[PDB]
Amino acid sequence: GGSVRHIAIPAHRGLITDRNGEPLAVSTPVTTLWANPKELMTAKERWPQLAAALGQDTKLFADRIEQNAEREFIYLVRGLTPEQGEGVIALKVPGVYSIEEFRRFYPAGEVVAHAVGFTDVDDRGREGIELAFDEWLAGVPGKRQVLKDRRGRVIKDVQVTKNAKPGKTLALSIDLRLQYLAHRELRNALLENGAKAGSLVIMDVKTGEILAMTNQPTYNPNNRRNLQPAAMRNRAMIDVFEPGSTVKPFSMSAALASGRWKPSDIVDVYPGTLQIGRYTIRDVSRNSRQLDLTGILIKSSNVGISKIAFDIGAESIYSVMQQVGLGQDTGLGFPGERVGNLPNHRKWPKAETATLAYGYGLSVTAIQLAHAYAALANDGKSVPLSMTRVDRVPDGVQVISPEVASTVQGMLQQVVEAQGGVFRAQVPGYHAAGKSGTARKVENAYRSLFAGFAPATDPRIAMVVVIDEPSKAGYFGGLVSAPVFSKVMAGALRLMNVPPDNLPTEFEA
Ligand SMILES: *C(=O)[C@@H](NC(=O)/C(=N\OC(C)(C)C(=O)O)c1csc(N)n1)[C@@H]1N=C(C(=O)O)C(=C)CS1
Repeated sequence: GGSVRHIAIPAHRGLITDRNGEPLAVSTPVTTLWANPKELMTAKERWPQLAAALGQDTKLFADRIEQNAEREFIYLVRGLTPEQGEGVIALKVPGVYSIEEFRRFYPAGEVVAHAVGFTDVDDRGREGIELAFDEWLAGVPGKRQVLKDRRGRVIKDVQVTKNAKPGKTLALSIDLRLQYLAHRELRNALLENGAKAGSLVIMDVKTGEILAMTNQPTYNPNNRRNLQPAAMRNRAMIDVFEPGSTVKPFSMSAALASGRWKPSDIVDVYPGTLQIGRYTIRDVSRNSRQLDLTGILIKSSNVGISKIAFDIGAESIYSVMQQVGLGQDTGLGFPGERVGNLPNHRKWPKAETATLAYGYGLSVTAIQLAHAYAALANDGKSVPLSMTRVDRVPDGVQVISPEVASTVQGMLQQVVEAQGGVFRAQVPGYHAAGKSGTARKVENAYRSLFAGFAPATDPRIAMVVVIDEPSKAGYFGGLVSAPVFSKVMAGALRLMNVPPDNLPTEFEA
């Protein structure tokens, strides 16, 4: 008797590690109890003890078997241990079977949840890297021939028709050591400032690798019960924000490349406002008259960068921001990753020219902002982004001339180190460079920004800190986000064994 059939052989999903082999997503065995209701219907006397062993009410269990009597497979319980999936088998109930199946476990939990994502109950990638690289990780199921009786019970294992092929190991660009550091410090900053959310991205300016990518709020992917959908957002890639003052270095790059501006050139920003018809550009610090181009960045003068933009024209500024990737497709293919928006016009009036120049009305992601600062730090050369470990670095694209990029770098080192600058971004033992931003959202709500890189002498790491809606008295990016940059950069440089470059001169010793 019986009918010849073919069942599948599940394939083992590939391991995801960090760049150094630390496990991030591992498919490990769990014991699962299943039943063939067609066989169970022949052993009704065994049902009550089976229900009791499974923690089910006898009536509800009997009803469930009756309501599935025409199926040949139902799950009884999933995710037990081999010891537990034997105490039920010890009842020797016909139609009850125990199997070992592989299910994802995430050893770092909430720390890398947004990057890694997760799989569904069938071990298929559903979010994050698990989805983006599902074909790589999934493998290919096998198949084997069986003989099944009239109730669907496998009577004979005949022969394997096709072997299963396991999925492939995938090493991410993430450095788990930096990820933990970034995760902890971003969390600390949210509580320090009573903020609603935040992101922090760390990039290797030489290889394009995303070394760390963390957000708050986050979630435990090992316990996705009653989860908030907002807690699962990889904000660094799928949320957009106005970068504000953090794009002024790119406006400055266009100014320097125009041949009309040098760093020691002077702009008059008195009295701290500039009327453009019915629109008024305003500075926070309004006790300045003449400022040089570095002072414009140190004071973060919207007036100053606006007058420069009028002189060189918006088109030159738009082109730099486009070339460094702001509002442009990263090409990475992360699920839900946003392109943002760099607004364009046929003709640029003064209002649109100024707002472009100081980052108002633009939409970027944290990844884009970090990649743009990586290109600035890398002497103007943009190495393509990667979420996976890069062994052979692809050729970069020269997006800012090396001379202009070097000059802007030095200016941003002064933003961090000069008198009146963003001193909380200073990294002990190293020269650091960057730019703060503070964006008013549409009571006033704010987004606090800092973007930078280090060491200034030979840049290695670019970093972006975004703090969404700090609720304490402090909200400027130089107060809220810069100290996070300092702590995380200091730890990252130490972990990567980068030599300290802030050493005394011969006369300052
Ligand atoms: C750069 O980001 C500048 N920011 C702004 O002009 C914006 N808002 O300014 C404040 C004072 C927060 C306002 O309430 O108007 C802005 C840009 S895009 C958007 N939606 N709002 C200057 N940046 C800093 C800094 O962090 O370095 C300052 C100290 C002065 S404002």
